[PDB]
Amino acid sequence: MIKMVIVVRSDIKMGKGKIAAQVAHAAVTLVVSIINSNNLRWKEWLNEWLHQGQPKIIVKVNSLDEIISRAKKAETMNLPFSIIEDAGKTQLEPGTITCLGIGPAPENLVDSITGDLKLL
Amino acid sequence: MIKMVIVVRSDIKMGKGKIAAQVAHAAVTLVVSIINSNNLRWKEWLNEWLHQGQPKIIVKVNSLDEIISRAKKAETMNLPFSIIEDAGKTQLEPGTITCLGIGPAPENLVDSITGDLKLL
Repeated sequence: MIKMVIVVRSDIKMGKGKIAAQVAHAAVTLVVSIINSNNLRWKEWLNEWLHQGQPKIIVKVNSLDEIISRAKKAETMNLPFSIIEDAGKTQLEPGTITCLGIGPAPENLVDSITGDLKLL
Repeated sequence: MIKMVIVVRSDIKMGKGKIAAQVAHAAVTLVVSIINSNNLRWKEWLNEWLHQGQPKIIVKVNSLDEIISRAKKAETMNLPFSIIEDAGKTQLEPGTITCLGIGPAPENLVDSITGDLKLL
């Protein structure tokens, strides 16, 4: 199964409405970046993901370093990823990294990155 | 200003992660549907929306009837819209309507449909 995983930071303050917007931001940025790419593998995974109902896994981490660690993992393995920063319209200061999107891609491939995280 | 609004049902039990997943589902479905359409106006709005930072307004309604009412208004106004239903992997029964996505579209068109709703 092909899946998309979004890693959300738990150490910053975000209401459920805020969290939903950030996760949606991560997902849209990933999809658009893939469509605008010339990476055939990524496009194949995206098409399958859509056919499978857009399965998503929303997990969390309690530090910025844990997000950077996983983004580097995704990058090294040539997987699609998106680092989302706040637009600073509310509490949070603009530029604050809120979450990381990865995929869509084979879930076992993605698990070699986020298989140890707790669900949000 | 172009905006996307996602109307979430508050009368059904959904936790933080569930809500985030449903909202991301509405957002991605909207974007993909616009990219694959033959609607130039919609595509222009989508492009402007991305350039503007993908602003999203997440509001709530307390009944399914309200969701259908707003979907009807979106449809009559020829705006992109998406009715999202649960995959039934958790508490909720599959097929349960969880939220409605509208847009991206000019702020005034979107607000004429959801401007009276409370933020989630």
